[PDB]
Amino acid sequence: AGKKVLIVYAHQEPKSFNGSLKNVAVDELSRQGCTVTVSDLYAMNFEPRATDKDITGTLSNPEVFNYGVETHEAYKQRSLASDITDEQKKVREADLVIFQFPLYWFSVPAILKGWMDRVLCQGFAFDIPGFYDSGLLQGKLALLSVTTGGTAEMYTKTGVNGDSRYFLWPLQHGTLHFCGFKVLAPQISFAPEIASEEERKGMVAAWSQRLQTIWKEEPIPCTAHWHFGQ
Amino acid sequence: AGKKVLIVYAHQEPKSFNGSLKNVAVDELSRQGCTVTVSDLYAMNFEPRATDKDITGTLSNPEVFNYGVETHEAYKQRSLASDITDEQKKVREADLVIFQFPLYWFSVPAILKGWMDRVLCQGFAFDIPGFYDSGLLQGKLALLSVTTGGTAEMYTKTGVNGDSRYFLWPLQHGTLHFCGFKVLAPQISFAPEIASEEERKGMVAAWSQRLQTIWKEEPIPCTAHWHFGQ
Ligand SMILES: Cc1cc2nc3c(=O)[nH]c(=O)nc-3n(C[C@H](O)[C@H](O)[C@H](O)COP(=O)(O)OP(=O)(O)OC[C@H]3O[C@@H](n4cnc5c(N)ncnc54)[C@H](O)[C@@H]3O)c2cc1C
Ligand SMILES: Cc1cc2nc3c(=O)[nH]c(=O)nc-3n(C[C@H](O)[C@H](O)[C@H](O)COP(=O)(O)OP(=O)(O)OC[C@H]3O[C@@H](n4cnc5c(N)ncnc54)[C@H](O)[C@@H]3O)c2cc1C
Ligand SMILES: COc1ccc2[nH]cc(CCNC(C)=O)c2c1
Ligand SMILES: COc1ccc2[nH]cc(CCNC(C)=O)c2c1
Ligand SMILES: [Zn+2]
Ligand SMILES: [Zn+2]
Repeated sequence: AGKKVLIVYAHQEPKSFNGSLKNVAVDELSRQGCTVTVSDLYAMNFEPRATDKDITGTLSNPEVFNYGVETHEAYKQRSLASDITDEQKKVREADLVIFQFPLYWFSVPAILKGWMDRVLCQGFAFDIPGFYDSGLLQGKLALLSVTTGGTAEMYTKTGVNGDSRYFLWPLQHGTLHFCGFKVLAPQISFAPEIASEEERKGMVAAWSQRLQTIWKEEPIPCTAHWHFGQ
Repeated sequence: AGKKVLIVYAHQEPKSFNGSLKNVAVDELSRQGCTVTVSDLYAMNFEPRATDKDITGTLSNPEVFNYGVETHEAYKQRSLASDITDEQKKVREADLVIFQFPLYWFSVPAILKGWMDRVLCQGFAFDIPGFYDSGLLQGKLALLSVTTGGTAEMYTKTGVNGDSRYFLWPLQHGTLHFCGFKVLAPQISFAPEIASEEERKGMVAAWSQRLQTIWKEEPIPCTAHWHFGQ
């Protein structure tokens, strides 16, 4: 309690394992007295494309469109599309942002990549200068709760997919830490489609249990060493 | 006889540096006598979201929607949406697929992430046991031509962003190699926005020149060692 959480959720099916992980997070954080908001991207038909429709005012350079430049100015002028502004309000108010999603091509599903691309604009999430430890979302926590098709064994240094931490780099470091977030350790629920009932129920309960003490956790040192080793 | 190339292009502005790199690739490959096709994703208003609209007719399990299962079965039953099958035909016929895009959050812009999520479905691009070296698109070459906002120095092992090979992992290994592609060395045009006209025309010319001998290149060894090792 005394804390606000935003869950950005990317799964098409409410009855899915991802849906269960999202719901147990809402249930537990709600039980604790926290304020909780969920952005259910597919239900919202969230727009993933970075286009000129994201700026409603006079463009700074109408001859040659540069998304980064135009959205940075639009942010400062308050002429960004309202769907972006609505997400920014949720992020600005949140103390913790949890991303719940199935891994798609070692990354986030495109609808969620679009949320990253359009919501975390210059001026709001970072500035130049004003990134990594000086990012604009400093003071906030972020956590990736991911599900995979591959087993934990396949996601090891000697497994076919390499260690799971490798694919986390662009997301935890390149995006979240870049914007100033401190990153909590990822929650990775491996191969639920293959797992049995005991195992699946076990994974949901492990997440619920972890959430009970989430406010006591320290963030990870989001560095190349943590991700790649040596 | 001859070679066929598909360029999957993701930039909103034809006058952009990315647009110029795409245009010189078309110009040079065409000059060589190659068959060239371009999927200009923003112009096509390409759908990035993975949804149940990607399957036509009736679902294999209309009670609990599973995107991966449904698209695998739709591929086998020739029931995928036409935008997806149109892209699959271009890929099936291509000997080389060049992805041209600006780096967005250490990855591809969401519209291109959506093309990978929706076009590279099970049965078409990979299956059990067709993945990595036995991926279904084996025999085809793939190449990432990326532009960045960050300078080359920032993308060094000890630079703030880490080595560029770190972010290439999910794309080169987790996506392209996984589907069986032999991956040519990436073309990285660092910070064209900061560079001078000469450094610019230079980066373009370097890409045009590389394309002159693209068919003589050998694929990189797509391994954890290549991306992280020393
Ligand atoms: C485009 C695409 C790209 C992909 N790329 C990758 C990749 O790069 N790497 C990778 O490893 N995988 C990849 N995958 C696989 C994907 O990550 C998995 O399919 C996904 O993570 C599984 O999560 P889910 O919620 O969809 O599972 P579900 O299909 O929902 O399976 C979970 C099972 O648990 C049951 N369940 C639900 N809730 C509960 C509950 N409360 N208690 C007990 N059981 C419950 C369900 O009914 C179901 O049978 C990809 C998939 C697609 C479609
Ligand atoms: C959502 C988002 C997220 C991002 N995340 C990242 C990230 O993770 N890491 C990162 O490093 N960067 C990131 N960026 C920055 C992005 O990668 C760069 O802005 C992009 O790569 C620059 O390419 P461009 O084609 O848009 O450049 P342009 O701005 O189009 O640059 C071309 C410039 O060169 C001039 N020019 C002169 N000669 C030529 C010629 N020969 N051909 C063409 N133009 C010429 C043009 O007139 C123009 O001014 C992000 C940007 C956005 C919007
Ligand atoms: C259903 O669609 C997809 C699409 C792209 C994918 N990449 C990887 C996997 C799962 C692979 N796990 C195992 C070992 O079975 C995958 C599934
Ligand atoms: C790493 O993440 C991002 C995200 C959005 C961005 N927009 C622009 C840049 C690059 C700016 N580089 C310099 C040299 O200052 C950028 C980087
Ligand atoms: Zn970091
Ligand atoms: Zn590889």
